[PDB]
Amino acid sequence: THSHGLFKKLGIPGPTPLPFLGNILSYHKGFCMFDMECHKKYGKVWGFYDGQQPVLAITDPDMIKTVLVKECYSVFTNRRPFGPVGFMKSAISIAEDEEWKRLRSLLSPTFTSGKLKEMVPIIAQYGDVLVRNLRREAETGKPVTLKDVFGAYSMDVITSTSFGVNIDSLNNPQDPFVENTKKDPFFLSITVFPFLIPILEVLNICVFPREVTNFLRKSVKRMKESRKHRVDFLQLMIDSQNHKALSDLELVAQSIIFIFAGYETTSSVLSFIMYELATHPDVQQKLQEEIDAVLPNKAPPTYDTVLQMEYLDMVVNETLRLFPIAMRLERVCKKDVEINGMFIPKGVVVMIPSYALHRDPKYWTEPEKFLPERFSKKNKDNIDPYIYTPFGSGPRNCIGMRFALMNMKLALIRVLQNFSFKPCKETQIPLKLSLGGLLQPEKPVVLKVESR
Amino acid sequence: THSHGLFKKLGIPGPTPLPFLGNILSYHKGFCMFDMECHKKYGKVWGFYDGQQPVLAITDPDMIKTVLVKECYSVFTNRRPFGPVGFMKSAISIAEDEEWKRLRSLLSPTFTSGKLKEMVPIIAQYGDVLVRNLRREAETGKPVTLKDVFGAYSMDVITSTSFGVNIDSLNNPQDPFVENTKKDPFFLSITVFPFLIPILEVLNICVFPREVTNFLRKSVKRMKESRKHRVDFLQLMIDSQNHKALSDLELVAQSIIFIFAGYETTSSVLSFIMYELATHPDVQQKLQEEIDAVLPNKAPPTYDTVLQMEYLDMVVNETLRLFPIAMRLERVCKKDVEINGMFIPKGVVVMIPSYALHRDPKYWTEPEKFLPERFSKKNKDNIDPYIYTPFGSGPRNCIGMRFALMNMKLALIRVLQNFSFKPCKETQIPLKLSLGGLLQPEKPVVLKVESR
Ligand code: HEM
Ligand code: HEM
Repeated sequence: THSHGLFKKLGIPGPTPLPFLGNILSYHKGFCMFDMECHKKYGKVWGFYDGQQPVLAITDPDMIKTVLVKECYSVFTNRRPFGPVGFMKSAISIAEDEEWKRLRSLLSPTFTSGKLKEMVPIIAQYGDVLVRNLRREAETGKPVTLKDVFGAYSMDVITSTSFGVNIDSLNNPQDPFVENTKKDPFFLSITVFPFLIPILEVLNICVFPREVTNFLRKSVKRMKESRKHRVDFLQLMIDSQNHKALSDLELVAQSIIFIFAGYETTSSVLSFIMYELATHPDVQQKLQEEIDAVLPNKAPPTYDTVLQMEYLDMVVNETLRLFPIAMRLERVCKKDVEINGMFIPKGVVVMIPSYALHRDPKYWTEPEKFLPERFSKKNKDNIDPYIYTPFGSGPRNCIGMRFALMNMKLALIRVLQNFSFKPCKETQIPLKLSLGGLLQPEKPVVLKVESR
Repeated sequence: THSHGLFKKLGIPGPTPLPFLGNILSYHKGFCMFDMECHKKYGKVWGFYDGQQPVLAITDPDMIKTVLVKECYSVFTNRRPFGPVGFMKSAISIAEDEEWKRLRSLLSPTFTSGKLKEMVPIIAQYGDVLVRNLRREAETGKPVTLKDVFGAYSMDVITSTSFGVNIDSLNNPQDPFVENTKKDPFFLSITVFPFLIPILEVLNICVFPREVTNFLRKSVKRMKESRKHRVDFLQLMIDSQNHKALSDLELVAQSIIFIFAGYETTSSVLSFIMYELATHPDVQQKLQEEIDAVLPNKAPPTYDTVLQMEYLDMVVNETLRLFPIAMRLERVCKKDVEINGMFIPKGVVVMIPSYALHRDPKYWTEPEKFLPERFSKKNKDNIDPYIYTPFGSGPRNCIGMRFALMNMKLALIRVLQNFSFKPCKETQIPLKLSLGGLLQPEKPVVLKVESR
């Protein structure tokens, strides 16, 4: 109990921490359940301890605005340091202070709307590939695992948009990439034993499978040498090094982040969306009518076409409210500060419980209900942008927010143009969330697929 | 050999490091001998590795000026982090960045000439006490250990000027203070195992004898409560908390630093000075003549009197050239920079080899000779202030430089007013330096003392 007396010294409520462990035993219900219990019990501000690390949760939109936007460069610049990282410390989502600001500025032009519209014809090709794989498992006439067909699509999209490697992941069990790209009782121990991280670093024990990273460092340098080109993420970073220019090892670190970003997140949300569309056939029918109205006759989706669909944007936003895959937003307090009326000491991790704020009765009518009409152009104005934060906010929000929304909507249009999705006897209704550290279904979502 | 390829990648020469160990095996001759060998062999700039930590040594006065003075606040602000520190991280000599700048500004008024002249009558009382203890061991008629009588004087001076505790350390074997204040195969292991420092911190293993610190935290709070006052270091810090105000635990951290500063450093240099005066009776006679001229008839020394003696200042400066007790000046490179023509990467410890620069034939005639006339008002102008740095330089130099010079000279005047010092059969001539990490004699200095 070295630092376990900080929150009661500041008059901040919270759960009573145990020695060494802190409040990590309260994670037996999960990250999200623990935050909703504390928010319902302690109010707008409370504190807890991840081992010996003090964490302060805030729910006031003005205070959230000050942390994420106002005092981002001055006070709340970085996220919590995590376990044996290794060379991936040069990744943008992990880098800190000026090292991050240099990487953020070197990668911001990559995600502009100009580069994004140039990627529409690429990620539309795999939308047709996704329809092909779905047409097979539909005539199979038995429940289909969504995270597999969506995971393949998300893997095909991210490898083509970042390396130009066009594969059929579901039908090619092992093109090298597919396998290497296809690749807790340890993070909990790291949280209770944070002093062991320097030991794992000097032992080169990288959490990343060290038996994979080298495969990309040579694959990238092969593509560097071998390079009618081109519109992939690698090229936009190759043309950038032509602040201070990037490094070749820094180049590989950002490539790995975009994959874990463009894979698990895209496929998970797409699975949550299709679960809600299957469990609400009225919403699925209305969405298919808007798709057929904007794209008559199964016309191919375009950049300007995707942005025109309002109900599609309403369906995506509502699923992200129920399932914000990040769960929490976190910032480290770099110095003794005093924001919006309260004093924040140095070293405290300021956390925004995004999952709990998205299901708070103070801001949402029937929080557990899936109601896309919350985000209609009539009701969207009564939604605080610092309560609904699926992509974060401020200078360090999701840099691939526009790419994620465009990639998911392009798949949703091509999928719903040809198929309807019904629950199966195997479908878990209602959907239970994973008890662990990730925001994923307890049971993988399986649904019945029928051709239109 | 993780980072052992940095200096050859930058084209910087230096000794070839061994895996894990680096160049620490070359310390078998000592810090100072290793620096003089590298300076004679590699030139003005070289690099080595303390384990895995890269260290770059510089000898150019313009480059030294840029590190210590010009880019102090921007680039070179802190010193190397060292081993399990504990609560003493709040000490000024250990604090970093704004935490140090707040402590440096809160302790700068303590060492002004106004506070220093107010301490002359206090540390002159123990000058008479030092004459008394010397008069006994002189009539003993046998060699006298200088570091004991000087250590007692230095201990009596620092406890009275920082807590008002007036004791006779040599004749009181244990007033609590004396003992508690009287209080490597481990620093070497920490250098090779720097990842174990977080382990020693969570185990509360403080290198400082944890069985002593608590004695001061309650002694200070006793003096806080019990307090015709007063001119001690504690009061100047008590009146300061009446930036952001100091803390009571921060108060104890600075108190421990001033003791280790005002004890071992004052007594060691005083012993080096009396060794040179004994081995050079001509210098000792000329110094006694200047003392008797400025202070006729064994008159008591005053503040204005000490500053008038030029040859005394020449004797002190020349001994500090031969024996700069700090040995090295060190600064951590906070960011990628490019000083005076060369690029310095982030994380590199920039080191100024003070001992090697003080004995360099490029700037000193007969470097091994003790010649006080180097600092006469005629020859003092040809001495580069960034080659002769016994107290460092810049915004983070020795904050107690004026106190150290005044305290040592006050003892030298009262000692030389009554006694002359001759070598004994036990006196080590010439004096060998300690083979370890400290700058102290190999054998404790013993001399024959005779009353005038
Ligand atoms: C449904 C999909 C996604 C969601 C909901 C999402 C959400 C988020 C959130 C909440 C953050 C943290 C924001 C903050 O802390 O304020 C974040 C960070 C980030 N995201 Fe995403 N993301 C998604 C997909 C992607 C994709 C596809 C990419 C890249 C291709 C990406 C790249 C990043 C990066 C690089 C960061 C860190 C930015 C930085 O540290 O400067 N994300 N994302
Ligand atoms: C012969 C006696 C002394 C010598 C030769 C000496 C020398 C030095 C040197 C070389 C430094 C490092 C400067 C740098 O890195 O640029 C230093 C730092 C320091 N010294 Fe001394 N010193 C002596 C006595 C004292 C005394 C008596 C005190 C206090 C009563 C003291 C307090 C300090 C402090 C606090 C620092 C660190 C300053 C900071 O980090 O801001 N020293 N000293």
